[PDB]
Amino acid sequence: NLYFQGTLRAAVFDLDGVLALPAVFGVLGRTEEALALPRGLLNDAFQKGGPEGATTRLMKGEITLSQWIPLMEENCRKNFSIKEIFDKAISARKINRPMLQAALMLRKKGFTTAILTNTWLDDRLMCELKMHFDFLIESCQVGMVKPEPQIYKFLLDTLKASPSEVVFLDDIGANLKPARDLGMVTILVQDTDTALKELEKVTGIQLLN
Ligand SMILES: O=C(O)c1cccc(-c2nc(-c3ccc(Cl)c(Cl)c3)c(-c3ccccc3)o2)c1
Ligand SMILES: [Mg+2]
Repeated sequence: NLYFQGTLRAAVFDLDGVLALPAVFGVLGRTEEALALPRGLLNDAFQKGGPEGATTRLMKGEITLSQWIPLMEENCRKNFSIKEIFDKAISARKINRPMLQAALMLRKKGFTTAILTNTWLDDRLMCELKMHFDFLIESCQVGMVKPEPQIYKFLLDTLKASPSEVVFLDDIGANLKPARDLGMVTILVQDTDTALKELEKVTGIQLLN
């Protein structure tokens, strides 16, 4: 193909909500329910400030987990423990086995695979995943966060791939928008079985049955 490579050759997976469960937003919704807080209250506090908010600064590696905790508690006030809510949920994270198996099968079939995720520095599971993927890109290690355009350029430069050769799976639609704009294939992971059927369709690799 002189001009354009439309056959997929790389598969990029988000971590929380895709390769590992649960994602934080569900965590917070179920916490609102359990504590009888107004719905969306914790998820609003979590995202307060947008690109300048405490959570983006944590994902970018600008601040550490210990610095973030009292900022999140302040956002909540703007008697539960943020430290406990997050430590309990993070301790209970589990690999999404059907998703991991699909990633391994794509790699066996010659795909370059990568993890691209927003994550945090804990100043107080990844080793396993690392050996089974070609690349691991963590927001707080590179100093960039999804959905900033930059980190998608970094991903493509790391893969040495054009956007049309890449399929990207994420639980968050905002994170797929820049990839879809660049011409990547995108899959929104709301339910793992539907996402795998869609991944089978676009790659032509059997992943189900
Ligand atoms: O989907 C995204 O792009 C996204 C964006 C911003 C934050 C996060 C985010 N996820 C987590 C997270 C992942 C798994 C678990 Cl089980 C939990 Cl409890 C949290 C934390 C996070 C934020 C502050 C402290 C620790 C983690 O931050 C994820
Ligand atoms: Mg996610």
